[PDB]
Amino acid sequence: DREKALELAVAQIEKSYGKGSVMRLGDEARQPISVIPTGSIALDVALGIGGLPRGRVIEIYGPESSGKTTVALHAVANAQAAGGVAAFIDAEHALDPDYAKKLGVDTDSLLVSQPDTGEQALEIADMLIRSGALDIVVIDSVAALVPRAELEGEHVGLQARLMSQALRKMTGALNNSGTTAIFINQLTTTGGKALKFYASVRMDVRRVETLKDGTNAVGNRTRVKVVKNKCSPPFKQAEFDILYGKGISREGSLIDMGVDQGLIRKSGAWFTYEGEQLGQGKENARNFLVENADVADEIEKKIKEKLG
Repeated sequence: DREKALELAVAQIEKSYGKGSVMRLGDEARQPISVIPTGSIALDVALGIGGLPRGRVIEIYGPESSGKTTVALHAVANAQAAGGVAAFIDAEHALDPDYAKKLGVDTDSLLVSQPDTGEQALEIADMLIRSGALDIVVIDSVAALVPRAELEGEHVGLQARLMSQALRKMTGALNNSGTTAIFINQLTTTGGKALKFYASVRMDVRRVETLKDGTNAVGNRTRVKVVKNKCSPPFKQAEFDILYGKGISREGSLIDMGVDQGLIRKSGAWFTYEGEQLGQGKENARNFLVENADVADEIEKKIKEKLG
């Protein structure tokens, strides 16, 4: 009786409001056709559907130099890598393309708009989404989008009304086109509370601690926290390594989820995969896996097989 009334109830909530309106936190996720891998299996896993969804607004947010921008450029890198077309609306004026190319972005064929207002930024994105040619669009950033009025001189609050209007319209078209939009935001105090509710995924990117290679300390350890997720149970979280100049370590992530899933064995500062030995201490095993793509792809597919 109690279950049937609950499963019935829950089923009607989905009928009238859609997919992830209600979920238990332990539930398995659905499994979409295609998603955009994040660049880290950990964050792919934490997201529950093995990557960022499509036809969705996505908010990545954190403080100055947290990594978010990198996380976003890997979404672009992967979207393109599968022959997708990308776009980048830029209000910050801080994109380093040399760094982008190192993560794997195809800057040469990356669409860039550097608009002159918030009105323009969004209307261009809106116009570009309806072409149905783009897979992903990034908008750096929500803070920098300053409304026409404010730029001309002519009471505040007009930015939040802008973000709200724009999203309502844009939210429709995204689900039709199968495009993904990423808004990068900083820390309606930073723009609009609207993004918070239109977003189907919201990631909280922070910097946990600085990595060090003994002397000459490279990279930072990042921690995304998936505070909202309509495509899968939320409040999951992932840590990974962003290395200066290289970005997210795909290999370093495979090791961590490796040992975690019991596929890899830490004997004693010694990393073992399935009889053979990978290296001595993470930075070796990582630098081994990067030299050997064959063993890297295998580990990835096995962890995925083992989950989704």
